[PDB]
Amino acid sequence: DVTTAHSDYEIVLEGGSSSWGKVKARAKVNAPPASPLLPADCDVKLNVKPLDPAKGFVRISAVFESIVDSTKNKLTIEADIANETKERRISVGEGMVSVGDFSHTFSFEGSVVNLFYYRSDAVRRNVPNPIYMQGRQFHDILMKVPLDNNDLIDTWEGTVKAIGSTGAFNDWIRDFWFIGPAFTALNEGGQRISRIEVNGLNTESGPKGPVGVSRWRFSHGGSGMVDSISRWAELFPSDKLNRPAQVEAGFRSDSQGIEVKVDGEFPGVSVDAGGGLRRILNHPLIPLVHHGMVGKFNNFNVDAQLKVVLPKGYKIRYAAPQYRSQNLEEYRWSGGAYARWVEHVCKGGVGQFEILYAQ
Amino acid sequence: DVTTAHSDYEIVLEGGSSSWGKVKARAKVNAPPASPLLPADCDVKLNVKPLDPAKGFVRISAVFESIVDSTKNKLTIEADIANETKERRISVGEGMVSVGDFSHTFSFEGSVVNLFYYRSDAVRRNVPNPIYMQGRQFHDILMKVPLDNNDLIDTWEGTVKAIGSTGAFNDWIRDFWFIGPAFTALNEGGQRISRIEVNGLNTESGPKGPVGVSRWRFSHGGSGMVDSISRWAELFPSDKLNRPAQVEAGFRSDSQGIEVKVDGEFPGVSVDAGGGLRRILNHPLIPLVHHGMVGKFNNFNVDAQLKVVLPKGYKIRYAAPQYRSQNLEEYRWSGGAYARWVEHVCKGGVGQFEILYAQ
Amino acid sequence: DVTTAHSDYEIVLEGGSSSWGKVKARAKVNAPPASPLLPADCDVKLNVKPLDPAKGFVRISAVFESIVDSTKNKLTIEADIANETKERRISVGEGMVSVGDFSHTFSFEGSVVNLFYYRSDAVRRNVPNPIYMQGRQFHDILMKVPLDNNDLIDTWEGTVKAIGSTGAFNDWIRDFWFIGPAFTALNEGGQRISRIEVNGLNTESGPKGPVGVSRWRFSHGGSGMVDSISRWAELFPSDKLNRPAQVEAGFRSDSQGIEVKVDGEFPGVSVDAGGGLRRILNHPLIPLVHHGMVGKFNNFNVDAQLKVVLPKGYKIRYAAPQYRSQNLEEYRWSGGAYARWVEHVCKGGVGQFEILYAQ
Ligand code: BCL
Ligand code: BCL
Ligand code: BCL
Ligand code: BCL
Ligand code: BCL
Ligand code: BCL
Ligand SMILES: [Mg+2]
Repeated sequence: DVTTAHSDYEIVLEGGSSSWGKVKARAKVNAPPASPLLPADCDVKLNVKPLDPAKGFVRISAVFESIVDSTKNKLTIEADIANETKERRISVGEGMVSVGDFSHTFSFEGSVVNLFYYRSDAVRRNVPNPIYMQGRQFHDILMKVPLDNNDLIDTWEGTVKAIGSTGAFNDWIRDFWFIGPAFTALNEGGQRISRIEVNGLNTESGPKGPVGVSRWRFSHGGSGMVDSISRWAELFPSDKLNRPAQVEAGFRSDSQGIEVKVDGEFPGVSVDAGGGLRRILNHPLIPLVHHGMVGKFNNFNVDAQLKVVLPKGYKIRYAAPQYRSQNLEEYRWSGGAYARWVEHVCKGGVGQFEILYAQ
Repeated sequence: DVTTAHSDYEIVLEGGSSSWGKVKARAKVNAPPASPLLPADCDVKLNVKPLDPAKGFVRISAVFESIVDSTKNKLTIEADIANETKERRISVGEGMVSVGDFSHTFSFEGSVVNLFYYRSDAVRRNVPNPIYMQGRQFHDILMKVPLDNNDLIDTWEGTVKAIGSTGAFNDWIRDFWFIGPAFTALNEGGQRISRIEVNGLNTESGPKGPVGVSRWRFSHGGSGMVDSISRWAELFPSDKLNRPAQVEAGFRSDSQGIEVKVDGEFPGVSVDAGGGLRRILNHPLIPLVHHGMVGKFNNFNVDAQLKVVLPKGYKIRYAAPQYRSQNLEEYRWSGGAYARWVEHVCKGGVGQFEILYAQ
Repeated sequence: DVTTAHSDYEIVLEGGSSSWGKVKARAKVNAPPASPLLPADCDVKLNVKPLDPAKGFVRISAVFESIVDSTKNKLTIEADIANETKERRISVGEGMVSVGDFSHTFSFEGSVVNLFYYRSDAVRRNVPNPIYMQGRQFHDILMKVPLDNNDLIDTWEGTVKAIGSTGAFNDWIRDFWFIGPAFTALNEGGQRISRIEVNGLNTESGPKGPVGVSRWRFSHGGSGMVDSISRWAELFPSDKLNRPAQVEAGFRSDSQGIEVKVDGEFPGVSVDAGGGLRRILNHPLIPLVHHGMVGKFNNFNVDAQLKVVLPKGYKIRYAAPQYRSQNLEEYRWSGGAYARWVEHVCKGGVGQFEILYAQ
């Protein structure tokens, strides 16, 4: 037996200053996942449609479905979201969660204010492609859940009794919130979750059955690698959504290994690089930092290939690890310095791999 | 030179709902330990006897002996311990420490209260084999040490003067307490040690010589992987100790490598799995998480084998990584997906490897 | 393609209880750095001269020059520094920073008080070569920067407005201060940076242009591996600087790999070991702990050799990983247990490799 990682990644780019792209991925490794419960199979579906361009609103949906050991899980969430200002963004929404025989629903309203610690022009003009951006991000959340199970009233009253009876509740809550190795992953990425504030508890804010209502804030700090904070605008290109976008991702896994597929189509794949050039967006760092926590437990060979198809007439002007071949606007990366880049990022490395291209 | 890990693990299971088992292990790797002082040789002996079944009391002993670089160390501790309630457990005890020419003794009384943050029945019934359990655990400690060296009065007065003269003492103490990489290992496992409280300092609580007396509390939180908090009941099967149990473990190590042997016999090895099945208990996560911090520094081949001997007539119904062979109730795991599991766990992975069996 | 690490390290030792030595290193690996911006090329120059032996003063200089992606960076700092007491040390100094079209200058005065949490004699006498030393270190800093750009007045007023307007400023500042993975590296090494105090803000403390003036303190704790705290005296051998010392180090790097050279000459290389023996100083732990965070992302072979040249007549009495050869006072380590030690330390291991020698 030998442990090999087989992957194929594909990127097909829309033309113009359309930043749109199709992304496809297939991956196979015969190594165990680091889930203490297995088998672990999961499918995710994300869609997003322009709702009101002019007020900036987008309607986004997410369906998470999985089976763990044997337990069937489901979570959906659909929400309306828009930029109010450069740092203030707002949301109203709804969803449901389910695990085996249990389900509940929920609705919410939420604001999020993203603040960079500094905004120097001596930085702006001297660093062409900046990466690290330190900042802190402020969530303000109104959420409601119908209390229609009796598990829900039990957890409600357990919590209501926990608050007010403890006082280190907005501190210790993080122990519960960031379950398992999620806790550890906070510091791995230079991420800090502040203590919460509870600004109220209401019963019953909804005429149907009893409804449990939470008014709470938290804050999260990042030292620079946290894409949520560092890449606040970019990660939400409402402005480029001229039509509905979508991604389907899935994995199957067990003691024998991991299989994953990805298919999607969405803006943000390429960005203006300055100077008539464009690039594939900078690799977000959290995916690589957090997968790093699992990627080092078995030695593997890399059988990996990337294909990039540029729009018609476009040429690559520069590529970090260089490509192996080209055939009109199709470029392919395989072995050599690219296989070493793939080994590197799978294990936690964030070494830059850059592709700039122009007509 | 090539770096190989040679190991053999053996598990012989007592019948019935006896959860008792014999555990044996031998391990060899020709890679250096990550101790900044070497050679590093250590032997540990643990025993435990039923003292008063009816009041739940157990008498447990531990002897740690080591030699580091050249320094001879010894620590023993024997204590009486029992479950008072489901979360409150109590202890009274004594021991000694020694390093070269230095020794001191000590006696103690201690309570520990283990609290889960939540207890939902929607979880209980829908997840057959749950792993992550978030909680917090409260130590309340009366300890006494005879001040019979003058190193002991020096450390006493140094400490007495440190307290009261500092005020961030119950915070900074963690810097001293979790020496070296032990500090780091706290966050690795989703573990938090809260600040201490000091509830008094007494002289001299003992008629013989002067006696230094500390009344202090601390708290520790875990996000789910902390077996101490997550597996509170299980890790202390007083109820299954119908006779004295024991474990002898040892390692020899240096710049040339690591050798380890383990022999023991104790309850808790198998558990009822529900449905007439039993399993080997879930792998505790802290051993794997903390050994992970050292297991990634040299590449190695795996020459590893597990033998499980079931009681007479019992069959394995399921095994994660499957076994290679069987001969009556002896099952053996070697190479393939098992060697990959062993590589994985030695390096920090916690991928589930499950064995369920029944008559 | 195969990934190999090629290195050569050389140590030439001055005789007597001169602790002086020449250190040379060359390293090559064809693996990518974990910098999200590449190419990344950097040169560093450190010098140090006795200024006033009798008052213990040393004059030290540092020049950091780099190019990242395409951005040209420079930082120099020269300072006068001396031991006042065993734990209090003082500094006065100056420098400049520059990035592209931007530069500023600065002058400073600073004290640093290094405190060990404990000083037991039962430790001192029983552990011949102690490593872990827990402690905390207190910086007290007066710094001034001419406000001669308008980027500098902009950052000044932005900061002045940030202080006083926020209140969790001396907490959140760490998010900004420890940019990127630097934050994470704090906990990796058992290192804690406390909140700051701001003891004043002054304008304009300098007759020329406007001058921004900061009076601030911070504290840092280490659990034992932090060489700054654990090896406070040793890391600053002012007493052994009978002449000017120096080190030139440099690396070139990109998607293709990493190249590094080092040349220097300075005291502190060997230490009295007790018993007529001397050793190469204990490996500092932070270099190895922090490089560990990058060293595990690509598999590699080791083609490494260490040469040690002892002074004339000196013999090695003991070496951890043993040497392969000797020719008069030249000793060479290659392959076997040494290549495994090199793999180990490059990946984060701190396993002791010891060399003791005497006449
Ligand atoms: C995830 C890392 C950050 C974070 C990320 C930020 C960011 C960034 C945003 C929010 C915003 C939201 N966050 Mg938040 N926030 C986090 C912590 C949480 C927690 C929690 C209990 O821990 C809560 C309650 C909230 C909830 C809030 C809401 C008030 C708000 C809208 C959520 C939503 O519409 O769902 C989203 C629906 C999903 C479940 C999809 C999630 C999948 C994401 C993570 C992956 C994106 C896929 C991308 C790579 C592919 C795009 C293609 C698709 C076709 C679109 N956040 C952590 C600390 N938060 C949004 C906002 O500003 O609204 C005001 C927003 O832009
Ligand atoms: C280790 C991880 C947790 C923790 C684990 C918990 C748990 C769980 C328990 C205690 C309990 C105790 N803890 Mg505690 N507690 C920790 C921190 C410490 C520290 C410290 C200075 O940091 C202190 C003072 C205390 C001390 C206290 C005592 C008041 C009490 C009884 C100790 C004892 O009898 O020794 C024990 C004797 C030894 C030295 C043996 C230790 C070896 C252990 C760790 C390995 C078990 C071996 C097992 C795999 C094999 C079993 C076979 C044998 C034949 C039995 N804990 C950390 C944070 N603590 C017990 C209690 O509740 O009493 C009231 C208890 O069940
Ligand atoms: C680096 C890890 C520690 C730390 C290390 C300690 C130690 C130890 C010392 C100081 C001291 C100083 N620290 Mg400090 N301190 C740190 C955080 C910082 C920060 C910050 C903004 O984070 C600040 C403002 C300060 C600044 C201060 C100054 C007040 C003071 C003198 C600095 C100096 O002359 O530069 C130094 C010039 C350079 C830029 C060179 C730096 C390169 C170093 C790190 C490598 C040494 C090379 C060695 C291996 C080779 C020697 C050969 C040469 C020929 C000499 N420290 C962190 C937490 N600090 C000194 C003091 O006590 O003065 C009162 C001192 O001895
Ligand atoms: C509340 C969640 C936020 C969200 C938070 C984030 C965060 C965080 C990130 C992005 C990132 C991206 N987002 Mg966004 N962003 C939002 C939704 C917007 C909308 C929109 C108009 O609604 C669009 C089109 C996009 C699209 C963009 C892309 C520019 C970028 C993905 C680059 C890529 O090649 O992915 C490649 C596609 C894949 C390889 C993965 C596809 C797999 C699917 C399943 C994603 C699942 C994520 C998984 C880890 C689950 C986390 C969910 C939680 C558990 C709930 N975002 C919503 C509002 N987005 C990433 C980025 O690079 O930004 C700089 C990034 O880190
Ligand atoms: C105060 C310490 C606690 C203790 C705390 C813990 C903790 C924590 C754990 C256990 C675990 C176990 N404990 Mg207990 N538990 C206590 C004592 C009880 C008693 C008893 C009746 O006295 C018994 C019989 C057991 C036995 C049980 C087993 C169910 C389980 C081991 C499974 C195994 O296959 O190990 C296999 C045997 C080995 C592979 C190792 C044998 C090696 C010896 C030397 C153990 C040394 C540990 C080492 C890391 C040193 C730490 C000591 C500190 C530095 C002081 N415990 C005492 C009261 N126990 C583990 C578990 O899986 O629980 C879910 C676990 O994490
Ligand atoms: C303010 C900074 C401090 C400094 C802080 C430290 C720290 C911290 C350490 C040392 C270490 C050393 N210091 Mg000192 N020390 C100071 C300056 C003194 C002076 C002096 C008389 O001025 C001298 C001669 C020395 C020399 C000594 C040596 C005993 C020892 C290096 C052993 C070695 O073989 O290196 C081998 C040489 C190399 C392999 C590396 C040479 C490369 C150059 C470029 C160093 C760059 C470091 C790099 C990581 C950049 C960090 C700088 C910041 C970003 C600003 N120090 C100043 C006052 N020094 C190390 C040690 O082992 O101590 C126990 C150590 O960890
Ligand atoms: Mg880590």
